[PDB]
Amino acid sequence: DNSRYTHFLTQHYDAKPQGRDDRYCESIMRRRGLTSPCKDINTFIHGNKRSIKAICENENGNPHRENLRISKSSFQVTTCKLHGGSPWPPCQYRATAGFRNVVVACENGLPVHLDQSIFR
Repeated sequence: DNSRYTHFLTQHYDAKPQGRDDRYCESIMRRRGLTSPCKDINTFIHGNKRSIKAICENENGNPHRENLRISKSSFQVTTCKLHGGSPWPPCQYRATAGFRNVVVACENGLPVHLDQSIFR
């Protein structure tokens, strides 16, 4: 069963963004189905998939907290943060581009959860 890995990619992977601005967030959050209701915070990892999967092995990860894993490499990321009063669309997002390691949970060598706490 690789459905959670697939869902992880949908929610948290975007290989090649250009401008990672507010409009980038507002578009990709719609495109990936994260706007009913508006997700309060969501981060996308850029670059290749193989580096992300590698966090699940010694190659690019260490154990972290309770059964999570933290990457050794740094990733280009973009965090989309909801603003405005309402939980419901249209969903306005503020983009914050960043470059650091990421925390995930892995199952059968595949990432299945991104820990959003490090981007808050």
